[PDB]
Parts: sequence; C-alpha cells; structure tokens
Amino acid sequence: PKEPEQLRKLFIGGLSFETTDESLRSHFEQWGTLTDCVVMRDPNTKRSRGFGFVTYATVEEVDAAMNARPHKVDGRVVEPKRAVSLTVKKIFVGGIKEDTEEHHLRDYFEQYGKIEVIEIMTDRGSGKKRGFAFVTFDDHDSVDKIVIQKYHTVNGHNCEVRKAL
Repeated sequence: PKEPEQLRKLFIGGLSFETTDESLRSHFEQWGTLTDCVVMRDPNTKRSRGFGFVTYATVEEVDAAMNARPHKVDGRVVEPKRAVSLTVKKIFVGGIKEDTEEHHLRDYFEQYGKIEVIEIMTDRGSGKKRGFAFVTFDDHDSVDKIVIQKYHTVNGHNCEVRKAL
C-alpha cells in the first residue's frame, strides 16, 4: 500500500555542478529514506546538467524535506519542487456557495501553508457571494500539495480547487 511513486519524487534544480548522486543522497537522506537519487549528466561529457531528482519512501518524507527548505547542497541553495501531477502561489476554490466565510477557508488551507490573501468573490453589481474564492500562499509548495489531492471539503462543501494564474 505504497503511495504512487510520482507523488514521492522531488525535482531538484539549481545544483552545483560538483553535486553527485552520492552527495545529493547524503544531503536529502536527512529527511527520509531515499529509494532513488539521480543527478542528470550529459551522456557524452558526463558533466552535470545542474539538476536531478530524489524519490522518498513516503509522501510524509517529501513534506519533511520541503519543510526543511532552504536546502544548501554542496554550498549552493537548490530549488526542490514536487514532480508534475507551472509554479504559482494562488488557487481558485470553487463550489463554496454563499455560507462559506473567510475563517472556513483559513482554518482549512492554513494547514497547507502560510496564507497571505483570502479573497471571497462577490457580484460586482449586487454584492452577493458568487460561490468561489482565491487563496494566495507565501510559497508554491502549498499549492502543489493542494492540487494533487483528489478531494477538498470546506464548510461541508465538496470544492473544486485549481491553480490560478
């Protein structure tokens, strides 16, 4: 009953060209068991392409690694990102109807990351709630964690959530 491997993988950009499979692993093994750890290299020169990826045994380990940012690896600050299924900090939240308030969205989404803006949409002409909102976080990993979830339940409502611009 292991989580799908794609959800346990981190792309690591901005590597020092000195970083190896071995030094990448020794760094990121501090936050979990690594089943995979690869630095991308030119197939002819063997010179690093400056990025790679690691795969943890569990999603909780990915979370731990992401929560331990910033990561300085072989003297350079790198850029870890979760693997695809587009880096933004804002989400569209739809299906919240007219009874959902800012505290409902806050209490739920603050457990994904630090919120900077909550905007509940209202009709330009009437002021009535239109049934959707935008939430802006201080960091993209919150959004990445949010949009891979199959379901979101806020204030009893089943919500549609998607990345916003």
